[PDB]
Amino acid sequence: MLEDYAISLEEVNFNDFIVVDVRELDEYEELHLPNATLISVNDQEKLADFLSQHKDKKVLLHCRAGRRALDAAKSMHELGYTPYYLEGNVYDFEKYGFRMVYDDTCDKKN
Repeated sequence: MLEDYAISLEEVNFNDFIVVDVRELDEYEELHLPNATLISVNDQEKLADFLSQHKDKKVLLHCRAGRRALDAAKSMHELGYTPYYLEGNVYDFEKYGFRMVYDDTCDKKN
């Protein structure tokens, strides 16, 4: 099913989808996309909640590599949802042209 939902970084348009950061708090804080919602790959109740708010939407679960993108998305497809997922290095988004917010744990000032 979701093999077709496997969006690559060299074809992606993060602006076109509602993005979800499927990793961890620390991972999200060190860097993330300005349209990425923090949910962990283990947060099935929180991920399914976000998808249950409206099932009719286009959401992209992006991962630092792409495996947690797949992991989280399969589990959701098994709960009767159909989210997409991004396989591509989180650090490479900026050089592919997609701006990113580094250090949002509080603010990047001292």
